[PDB]
Amino acid sequence: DDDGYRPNVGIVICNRQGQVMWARRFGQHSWQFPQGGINPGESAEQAMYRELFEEVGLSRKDVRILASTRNWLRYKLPKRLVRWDTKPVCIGQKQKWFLLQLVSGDAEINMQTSSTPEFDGWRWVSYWYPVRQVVSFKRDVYRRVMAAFASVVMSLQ
Ligand SMILES: Nc1nc2c(ncn2[C@@H]2O[C@H](COP(=O)(O)CP(=O)(O)OP(=O)(O)O)[C@@H](O)[C@H]2O)c(=O)[nH]1
Repeated sequence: DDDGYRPNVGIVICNRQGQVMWARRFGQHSWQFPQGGINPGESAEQAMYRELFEEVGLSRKDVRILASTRNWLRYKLPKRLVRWDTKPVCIGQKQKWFLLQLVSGDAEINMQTSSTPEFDGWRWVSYWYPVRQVVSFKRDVYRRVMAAFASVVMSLQ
């Protein structure tokens, strides 16, 4: 359903110590989970693996999919950030999320695989910290994502 919401996939990568991977936006001081659009003809899961390698340098063999979200979670952009006169105009995102366990070493994370790298650093953070730190208009989504994944993450410790 074309609703003004652009289809998107997000990635929560965890370890065995209750932590998730938190990535620093390239040349910036702001942080986020990896995320990116789902292309026409693509499944959310295929899009997830693609952006996992493009943004984090990890492949299918480096992770286990522990959980995912069946349904969209939507946020609307802030009115001022709405890019008017663009095609297609986008009033927010509708997102599926995947919870991945990192089963390779931390050294396999490589954020330089693309020619326009999305991030320039990363660090482990406790799994609920992103909920408090994500830009305001994403917070309801992140609350729902982490509440769905919290039990699984903790069952590894
Ligand atoms: N001041 C801040 N602005 C933010 C933050 N996160 C996102 N944004 C702003 O909102 C815009 C949309 O960010 P989104 O993450 O929803 C999708 P984005 O367009 O950034 O990804 P690309 O496909 O790589 O262009 C983005 O271009 C920034 O201007 C943040 O932590 N702080």
